[PDB]
Amino acid sequence: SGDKEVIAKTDAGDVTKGELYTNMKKTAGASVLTQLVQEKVLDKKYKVSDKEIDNKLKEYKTQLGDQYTALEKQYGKDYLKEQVKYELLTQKAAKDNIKVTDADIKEYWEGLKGKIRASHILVADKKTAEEVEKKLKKGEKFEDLAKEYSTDSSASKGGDLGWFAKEGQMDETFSKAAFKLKTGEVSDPVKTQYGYHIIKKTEERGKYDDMKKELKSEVLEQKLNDNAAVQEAVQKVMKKADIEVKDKDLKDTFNTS
Amino acid sequence: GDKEVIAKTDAGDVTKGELYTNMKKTAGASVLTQLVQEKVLDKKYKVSDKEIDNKLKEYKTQLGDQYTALEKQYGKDYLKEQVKYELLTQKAAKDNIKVTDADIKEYWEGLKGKIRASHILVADKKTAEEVEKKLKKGEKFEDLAKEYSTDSSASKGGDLGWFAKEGQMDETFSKAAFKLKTGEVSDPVKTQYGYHIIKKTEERGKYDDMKKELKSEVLEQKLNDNAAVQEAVQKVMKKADIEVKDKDLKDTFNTS
Repeated sequence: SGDKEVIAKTDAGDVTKGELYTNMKKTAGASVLTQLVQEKVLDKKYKVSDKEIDNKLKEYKTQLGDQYTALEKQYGKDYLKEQVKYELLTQKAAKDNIKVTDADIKEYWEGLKGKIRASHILVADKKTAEEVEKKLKKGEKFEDLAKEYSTDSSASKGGDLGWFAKEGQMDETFSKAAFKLKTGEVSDPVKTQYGYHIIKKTEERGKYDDMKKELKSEVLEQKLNDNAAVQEAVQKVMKKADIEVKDKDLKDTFNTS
Repeated sequence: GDKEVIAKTDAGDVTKGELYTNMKKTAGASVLTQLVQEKVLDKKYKVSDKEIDNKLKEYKTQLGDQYTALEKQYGKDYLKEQVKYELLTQKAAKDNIKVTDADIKEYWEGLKGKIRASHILVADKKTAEEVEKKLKKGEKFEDLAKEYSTDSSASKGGDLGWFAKEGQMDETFSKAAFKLKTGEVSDPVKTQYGYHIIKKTEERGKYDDMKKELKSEVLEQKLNDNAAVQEAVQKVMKKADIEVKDKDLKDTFNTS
């Protein structure tokens, strides 16, 4: 049969398709069956267009530059699209099925205490920083310049660092300087271990009820980057579907979760 | 054949062929690599059922109760098979890993300020005081470790190998431990794991006196590094003729 197809020839004996299939199944059968079934069920429920696919694909090339071409050559252009489509589907499933309570929001608000949000631009030389300082004053936007100049991972994100307190969660040279700032204010070059920083304090923390709706959006984005929370959501969709595994070895793949 | 239905769904079925295809993209290279290696190595090296059982027993103990779960999911035969594969990769790596003098001097430089110690761990302090009293009669520490110790180190005579002051087992343990001299054995140390009797076996001496002894230690270190093992295994693979006929998996052995 087709299982007799020789995958690899060796002087110590051949590896057949059947051998490959059997051992793959003990190893990866459950996880791949899971993905296959979920992308089928979700693709029928939620709808994802190539418009949507390319957008999250773009975010992936930037985050993963140069190494990208190796994956594109190794796996293929279509297979990557498929993986992206799967993520977008599981994301859509999670948005419809995840619910953040007000306990979660007030819980997020408290924990934002004594915290501030800020962006930064990381560079090597003090003259490079003054180059950027001048481009700012001329009117260029901070987010744009961070993408052009910043060495840090936040460079794609327009330099955003999210929330952080003064105590820890950062270098004391940076955070002291950041916390010294006023809201909306941009700093002068700040020398640190990593280099020179231009910091922009984005917002102070204050009040709940005023701040409620933005924090809800933040809580949700946070639950969307926890894959356990996503799969917890996706699995609800999978139960409501009638999945029947006919292969005994992989039964119970979806039965309980 | 490949049109066999693995899973039925309201959104369409998953076939064997589809499943075969999508596993191949994720896990094909890695599983093909093991299949080829277990064929080639089994042709060269031979593993006895006793060696397999010995490692099988060690895994039962290390994973108490968690073993019988894996035994249920996979089966005894598959487990022995994986154990046989491990033993094969070990034998090949033993023969092919080469420890350089740079490997050893870097290892020696890493023992700077470290100590070697054995311990006997027990649950209750009444048990600890029984062992202390037997020691003074002249009984061997390693023997008493084998008899009383609850820790996995009981088989090595209680040996914990080298460690720094940064509490690797426990900060209460390492503090009590560094307080000792070579040959000195301590009294019971209460911790989360139980009561410990610690005996410091070594200080870091000269490189020349330690050189030959350290070589075996370095090798044992590289045997617990899978990168070092697979690199050595691949030296054995060099002497064999692997020809992958599958288009998608052509570059599986063509390492950079």
